[PDB]
Amino acid sequence: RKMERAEGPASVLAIGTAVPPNVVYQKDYPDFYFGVTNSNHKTELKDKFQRMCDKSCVSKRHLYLTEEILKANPSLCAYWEPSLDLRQDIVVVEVPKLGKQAASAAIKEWGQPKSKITHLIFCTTSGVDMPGADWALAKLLGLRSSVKRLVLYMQGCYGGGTVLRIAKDLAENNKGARVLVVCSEITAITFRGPSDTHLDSLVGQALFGDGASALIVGSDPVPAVERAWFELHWTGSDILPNSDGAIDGHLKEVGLTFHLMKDVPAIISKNIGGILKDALAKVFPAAAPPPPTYNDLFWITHPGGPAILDQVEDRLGLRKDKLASTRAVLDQFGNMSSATVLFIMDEMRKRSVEQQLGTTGEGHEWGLLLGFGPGLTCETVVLRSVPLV
Amino acid sequence: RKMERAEGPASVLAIGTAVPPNVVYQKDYPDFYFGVTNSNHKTELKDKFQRMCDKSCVSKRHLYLTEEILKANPSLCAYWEPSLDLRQDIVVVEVPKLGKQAASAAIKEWGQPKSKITHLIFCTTSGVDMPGADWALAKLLGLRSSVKRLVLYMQGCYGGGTVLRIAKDLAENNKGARVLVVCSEITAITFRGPSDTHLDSLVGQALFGDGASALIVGSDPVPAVERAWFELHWTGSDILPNSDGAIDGHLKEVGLTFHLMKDVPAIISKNIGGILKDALAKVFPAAAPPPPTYNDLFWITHPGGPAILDQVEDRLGLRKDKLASTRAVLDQFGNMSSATVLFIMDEMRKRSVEQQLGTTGEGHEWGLLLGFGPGLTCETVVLRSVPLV
Repeated sequence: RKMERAEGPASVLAIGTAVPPNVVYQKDYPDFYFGVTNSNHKTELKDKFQRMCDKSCVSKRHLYLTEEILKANPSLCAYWEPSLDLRQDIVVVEVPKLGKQAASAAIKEWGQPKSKITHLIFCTTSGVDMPGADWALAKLLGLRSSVKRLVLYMQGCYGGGTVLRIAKDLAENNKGARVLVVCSEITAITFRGPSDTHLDSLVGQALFGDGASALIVGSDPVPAVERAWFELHWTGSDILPNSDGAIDGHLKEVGLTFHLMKDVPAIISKNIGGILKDALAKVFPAAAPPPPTYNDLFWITHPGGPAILDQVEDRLGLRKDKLASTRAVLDQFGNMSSATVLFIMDEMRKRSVEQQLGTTGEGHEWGLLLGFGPGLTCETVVLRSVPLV
Repeated sequence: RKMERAEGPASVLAIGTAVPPNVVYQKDYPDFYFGVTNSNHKTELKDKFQRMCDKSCVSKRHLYLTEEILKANPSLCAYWEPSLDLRQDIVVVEVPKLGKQAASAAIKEWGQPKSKITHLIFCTTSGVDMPGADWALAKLLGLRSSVKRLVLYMQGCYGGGTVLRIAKDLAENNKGARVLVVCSEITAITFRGPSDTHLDSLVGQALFGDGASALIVGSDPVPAVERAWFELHWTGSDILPNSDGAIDGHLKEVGLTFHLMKDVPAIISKNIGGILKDALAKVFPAAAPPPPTYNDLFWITHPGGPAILDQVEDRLGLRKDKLASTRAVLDQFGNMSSATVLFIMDEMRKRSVEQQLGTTGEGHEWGLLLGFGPGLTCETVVLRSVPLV
């Protein structure tokens, strides 16, 4: 082997997060949104949106777009006005910048010099460019010029699973590799005024927030030097049946536009049990210990919306505390697309340390990270926690 | 290890290619281009473009865009008219379709049923969508719903190296994995009328062609069942010094636009020697056989333009036959962005079989695949050929 491979499982060695400083509380969002888009006269539409926010299970969100920025760029406040060039000019700069803030936090926690990063995966649904956000982030951080980069554009809400799926193989197949994984999402690419033609875009206006998360992933952590928090053990991807057109997203001259053509919560909740039962059977094969029960796993579930969480919890019979870490991130940050599951991973390990639980996964040994997005694609990662003190 | 890994080097087990049926001969292109864009009056500009075509070392190209299609969509023939939505509507369909033709050829050669494909990498610089070209191709082929997909968008001309870099780790770290790798490029995303404001776009009009290439990549080929053609042994990526802005590409409301701000052939040729010397020192370390000389390697070099090839050949002292396979593909297909190096790989193995040479790499054991693109990024892959009969 001309490139030596690693031995142990790919492991999360650090996690950083970053959000835009400007907060909008959900109780204020209907007035803010319909006010800044000159849409207060659309009284019926505004009451529909109010109900959406009331049921969103989102208390606040961090948003790059401020009233000041929107007032300065009225094509963003319009509905269906040509705006892509303006949106790109924003997010091609701001997405790597936010990712840099998260990456610097992860690197500081990790403790090694930044030149030990050998690989970079940058995932975003906000903007595209050449060179890409991966190159821009490498420049902002001053990574080695020979860092092996990969940019994952237009991924959508399953991308947090995808980056782990890829980072697993990069770390395990390359001795000494240390992979910087960044997911950065900024809703300036999709923000638009309200319309009763496109009630789909209203859902996103209630749920989507901004944020970036960064990991250091590597195999064979140096004893007493690096610290593993979660291990990546099994990965799977599935296109769910009868889901054509469930979630479409098009990059148009008016920006990024989303379309929901099917009952996404019903498709996810109806199919997830068989996916997880299969995954757990592969990880714990009979020939031998049986799979843990769902209530004895920890759960890092992409919170696409509250209905997905409610219907998954109901269909699988999950105890009401299993999705608590997931719901906490949804409540405080909204749906941050691909970045969200890494925020939940951070929330979970932090709660576990603070409450002196016996593992980084809320006291459980094994766990599941799930991403859902266009496809309809389900990304499944089986994780192992690490024991605490 | 909950997912068993493979043992041997990631190997190319099959290669397919596909091009649009419509051919434009370079001798005809100046009249065709300036005629279809209502630009024959721009006499000085047309003579500049004629000289570019005369020096291009491209004899013909395959192009999706025909006179009939251009006549039906005049915004494509204009210069700097809003056109992105139209271009996307085309390439979001035609890029996966062309990739399907190449993938079916590779699968037929491979000989295994298509459901043995476990992973898919789809690389394109032409269009973006959600779900992406990877999903569309999986649908067109009828791959397994659980195929592990990755879409590499807005890569540019280094992408043929990138896909091998990634496919190497997917194949080697997953026992039984068989990776379908597709690069598909269609210039409808960048085609625009001529302007003396943007002489950069004229270069692309002389050189860029359409095409798709597909590989099956896997470790541990089944003896007497699967056939290895090349082995992937070492990979490297470098951002070349003093190359900021050398190649920029922006997805705008007028489509994809390229900008060349530095002497790309000089930057590549001045830096490539140190990159290759380092790579070969890593593959053949002293502690032991010395690296082959450049003339005893086979060369699969992205032909970004004839000046890159001429200056690399001159600076490295390459014998004039070393780049023959590379120049043959440039001559017959033009620069097909990320797909081009896989066409060259196919041309080289086919010539080697036809001429009864002793290896798939023109009789040489070791070789180099080089991609160059925005960054300025250089992707280096050290390859081993396979002995023939």
